[PDB]
Amino acid sequence: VGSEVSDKRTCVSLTTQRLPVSRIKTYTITEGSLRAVIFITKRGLKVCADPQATWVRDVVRSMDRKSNTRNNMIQTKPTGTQQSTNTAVTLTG
Repeated sequence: VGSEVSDKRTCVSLTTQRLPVSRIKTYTITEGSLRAVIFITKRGLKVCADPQATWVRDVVRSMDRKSNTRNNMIQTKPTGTQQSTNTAVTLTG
């Protein structure tokens, strides 16, 4: 009827809704216990699906092209640190 988490982050079930890539924007596939394919739509609705589906793998292939130059064709440059060394050796005598 009404309450919190009406959409959630991940999704609800696994597939069950073959959405057209045209209706999808970007996708996210995990390797962890999740190991699920997340499909994000231009509407902001993200759903998960099993990568065991060929139709999914097929759509995933396109999805890349759909969000080839939009998904995140960038990689910020974080900071690190630095290092150095010294020596000391003079002729003998």
